[PDB]
Amino acid sequence: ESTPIQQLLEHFLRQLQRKDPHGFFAFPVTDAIAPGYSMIIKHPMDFGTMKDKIVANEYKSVTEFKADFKLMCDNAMTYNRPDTVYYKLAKKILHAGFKMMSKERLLALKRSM
Ligand SMILES: CC(=O)c1cc(-c2cc(C(=O)NC3CC3)ccc2C)c2ncccn12
Repeated sequence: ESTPIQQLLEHFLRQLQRKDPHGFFAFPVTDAIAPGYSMIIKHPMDFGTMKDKIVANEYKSVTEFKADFKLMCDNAMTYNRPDTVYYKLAKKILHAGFKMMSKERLLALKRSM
């Protein structure tokens, strides 16, 4: 049993995860691999958490999903230095997400529904 919003959100999530083939954004960051992480990042987010929220139907809208996506990227851009693979990849993901879930993109989608 799934719903149209769940299917749409699963599509966006799958498209974004394709940009992170190594799964750096797939699971929560621990302090053991990222020293100090929990002291600097107060609201952690990752793709796996987002997938669980989709499954539990916790997102009422694409706006709420976008907010978690944005948090995940902002966290990575705040914690990691600009030279790192994690920072760079966060910028890539974020740009892809802005393109995919922009207001004009969502308008065109609404037109077709
Ligand atoms: C998003 C973020 O800030 C982040 C993600 C990771 C991460 C890395 C690996 C890994 O396999 N790394 C080896 C290739 C070098 C696995 C799982 C995670 C969560 C990470 N590690 C250190 C500092 C920041 N991060």
